Amino acid sequence: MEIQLQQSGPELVKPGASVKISCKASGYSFTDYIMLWVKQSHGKSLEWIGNINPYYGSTSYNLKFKGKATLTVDKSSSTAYMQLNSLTSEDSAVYYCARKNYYGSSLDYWGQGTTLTVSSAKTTGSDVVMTQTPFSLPVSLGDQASISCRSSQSLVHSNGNTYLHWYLQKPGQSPKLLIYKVSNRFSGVPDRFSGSGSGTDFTLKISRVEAEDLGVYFCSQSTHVPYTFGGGTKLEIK
Ligand SMILES: CO[C@H]1O[C@H](CO)[C@@H](O)[C@H](O)[C@@H]1O
Ligand SMILES: [Mg+2]
Ligand SMILES: [Mg+2]
Ligand SMILES: [Mg+2]
Ligand SMILES: [Mg+2]
Repeated sequence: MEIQLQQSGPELVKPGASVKISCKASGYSFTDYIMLWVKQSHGKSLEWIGNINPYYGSTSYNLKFKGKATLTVDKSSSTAYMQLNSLTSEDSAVYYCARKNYYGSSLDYWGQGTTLTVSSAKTTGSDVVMTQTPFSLPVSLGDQASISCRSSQSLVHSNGNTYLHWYLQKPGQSPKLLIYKVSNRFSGVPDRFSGSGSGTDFTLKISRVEAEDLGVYFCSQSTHVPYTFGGGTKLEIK
């Protein structure tokens, strides 16, 4: 128990059917942290589905998923749920659940993810934009990487803090928090990583790229609602 979010297993369902993915929490006070859900279609970026306050059962969705996904919580068990209705081939993705803290309003803990396959086969406006540049970054190891992230609006908050974070997602893995609030390294994150920038400009730099660092980097803003993610920047070797 060190903060674990264990989601239910793979799903193969029939179109028009419903599924109900689960996220069992442990290692922390379930009721003291907001649970947020994310959708990631193959090769696509992260889509905020919506979040729930396990404490009240209060929710807020991404206009896009409202009426489609239903978030619930079972306090007596520290398990949060997301139900999907009228399933479509388009809902075939990998869904994640993640805890969002308050001090940095970043997603510090993610579940392993739940792959959903919708099929009849029986075996397998005003939202803030985040633009990541470049799309892909080929390097030779020991090389220095420098990724940039730009938002359509300033990300400074009334409190004087800027909620821009960097997540890293290694192949087949769940994304993970690297840097929160522009330049703070998350726990266990090496010093070769270092964020910077202000208002609308932000850059992630990796002085020395290493095999453990390859994967896709996502910046995300949360000083505005909804929460948005950059398209992602893939770091791979030549
Ligand atoms: C939910 O509490 C958070 O509200 C907004 C996001 O909605 C954040 O930017 C702010 O810093 C607070 O930590
Ligand atoms: Mg709503
Ligand atoms: Mg509202
Ligand atoms: Mg503060
Ligand atoms: Mg204030």
